[PDB]
Amino acid sequence: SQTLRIGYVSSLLYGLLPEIIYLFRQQNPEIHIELIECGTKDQINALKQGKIDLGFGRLKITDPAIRHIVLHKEQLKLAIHKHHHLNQFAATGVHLSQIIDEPMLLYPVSQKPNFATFIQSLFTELGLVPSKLTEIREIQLALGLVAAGEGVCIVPASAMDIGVKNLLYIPILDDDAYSPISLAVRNMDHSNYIPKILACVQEVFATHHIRPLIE
Amino acid sequence: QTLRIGYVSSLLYGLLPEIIYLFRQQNPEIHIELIECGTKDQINALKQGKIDLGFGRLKITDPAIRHIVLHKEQLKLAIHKHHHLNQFAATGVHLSQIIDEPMLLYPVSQKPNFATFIQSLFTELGLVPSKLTEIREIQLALGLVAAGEGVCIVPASAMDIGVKNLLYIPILDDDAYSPISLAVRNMDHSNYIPKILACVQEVFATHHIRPL
Ligand SMILES: O=C(O)/C=C\C=C/C(=O)O
Ligand SMILES: O=C(O)/C=C\C=C/C(=O)O
Repeated sequence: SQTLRIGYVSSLLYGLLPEIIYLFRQQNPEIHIELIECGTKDQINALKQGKIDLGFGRLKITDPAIRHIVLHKEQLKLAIHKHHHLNQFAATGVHLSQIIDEPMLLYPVSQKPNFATFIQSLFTELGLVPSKLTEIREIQLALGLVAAGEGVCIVPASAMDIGVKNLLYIPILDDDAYSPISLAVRNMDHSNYIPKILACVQEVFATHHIRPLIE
Repeated sequence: QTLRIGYVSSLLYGLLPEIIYLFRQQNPEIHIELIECGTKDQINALKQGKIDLGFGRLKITDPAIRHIVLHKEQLKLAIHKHHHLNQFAATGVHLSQIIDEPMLLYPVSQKPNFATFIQSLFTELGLVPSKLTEIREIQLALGLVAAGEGVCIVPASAMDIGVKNLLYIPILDDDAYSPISLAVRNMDHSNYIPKILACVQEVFATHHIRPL
């Protein structure tokens, strides 16, 4: 009997992660499981300290003690209210240099590096300096607020299915406009539950026909 | 004016944002701040003037606070799509029949909260659940359900929270509803109160009627 403790960023609950856990549970019934919400940075510390054994996240934080496997690179979308003047680019899509002056929401509020600093790093890379930014606690608030008419917000593709009403998700046409889904584990951790969970990720992935091999 | 509004996270998946968006269009001169805040914590925030309106799912009585029930919303049992209760997707189930199901409550917050509300529904019917687990908040509860860790009673609007591979079984008991109430300072007669209720109506009536 092993209690495997898994860290996750919230937006992954709307993708394939729950299936992967479900699959893992059915295949490994003796291994009990706990899920904890925490940012990618906090997972490094959680992992290092042994608070969690696996970390599913959105950022590659390089570190001696941490082995980091990129699972899938997911396109980014700009979330808007359905009446916002960027409607017209629903089909074609937008470059980030076209919305530098738009009131924008970043998320989450957390110890850096965040998904917030990930986006700001994308702006820097693309020579862009956003004039109107606001930080919001977590993703569902951000989207709620976009629906409430408080600006636009860059999110990953799988945020589309979240359930907040009256939104549109404009494609982002930039080359670097992708958010990597990754699994962080302890470099020294040689437990069998690591390759097992990786087997599940691949099994689910293959069923959904998104199957380049990981690693 | 700077109007400050308290809300619970699940409401963001329903009509509330439309209500805010509408109010914001009709009253452009009024600035708005939205703050996450449990229904219990709303009582104290109102008293302090920390917030002006509270949007919650419980009717916590208090001399200082007026509860305006906006909508009584049906509760549903969230289950994994292969869970043995999927037989009852059409017919629905009773709370007396799920007392022994591994159950997830939420959130983890100062009580009374939605967790104590759900617990009181069983207590009210003389039922005592054999396996309960408190979970931080709704998204995780449903994620866990899809992960195969149990069942979770949730309001109807939770159906649209797009956690994959779930079914939402009707709950047949008469008491099995969650009231969505507006909490305000008792004697507060600001004109944003009637205005916000007007916006609630307009959004409600648009959806009670439309779309085709
Ligand atoms: O995906 C989300 O919903 C939130 C945060 C993601 C990464 C981070 O904070 O490092
Ligand atoms: O609605 C939710 O998502 C959670 C809690 C609601 C009310 C409360 O805790 O008082």
